[PDB]
Amino acid sequence: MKMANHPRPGDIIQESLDELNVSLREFARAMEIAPSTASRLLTGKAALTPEMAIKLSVVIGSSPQMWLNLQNAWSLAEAEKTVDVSRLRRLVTQ
Repeated sequence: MKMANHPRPGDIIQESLDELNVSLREFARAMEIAPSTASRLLTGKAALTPEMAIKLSVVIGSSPQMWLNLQNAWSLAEAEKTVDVSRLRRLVTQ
């Protein structure tokens, strides 16, 4: 999968923090999460979960689904490497 148009969830969050002039620990405090948890989220060492999507919607903005959409692109790219659809065919009315 070409990721050219699929930004890293963590990068988008960091980009937002840069525009707001907010530090990692201030972001962590605002999200009521530990600094370590915030770091993993920003660096991508931890996937953006539904729980995090809800918190991000409040603290940063946009909707929980928007944040999950960002993560789905990468989760889909990973799954693609392990899923075999080479023999699958679209079902038609029987």
